[PDB]
Amino acid sequence: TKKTQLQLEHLLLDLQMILNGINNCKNPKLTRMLTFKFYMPKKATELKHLQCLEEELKPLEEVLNLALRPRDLISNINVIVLELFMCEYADETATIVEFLNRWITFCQSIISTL
Ligand SMILES: *SCCON[C@@H](C(=O)O)c1c[nH]c2ccccc12
Repeated sequence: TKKTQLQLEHLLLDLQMILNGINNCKNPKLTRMLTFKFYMPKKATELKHLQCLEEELKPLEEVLNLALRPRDLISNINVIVLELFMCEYADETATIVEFLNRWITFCQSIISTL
């Protein structure tokens, strides 16, 4: 359980650092990046639901590469998810910002239980 918490936390910082680098951009730039839509998960309250994130990693990276990072934090996160059930996506897509916040919440919400 100890190692889990530490992986989740590392996943947490990874996502927050991406969001931090994002929310620090110039507006016009952030504006374009905010045009790209990400698929959100229907449910997401158990570790098993990290499957939705893993599938959205290549896209995330793809949107990011157009713009931290070189390309290590995405791989940091992937490794975590691959180390930490049909994945169903929600109707309406979202912004890279809302995509991070949604998983940051998820991480914090799992850390709250253990
Ligand atoms: S967080 C905003 C920084 O992103 N980079 C933009 C830029 O270099 O001006 C930029 C340009 N094209 C894209 C495409 C997708 C995301 C950001 C982009």
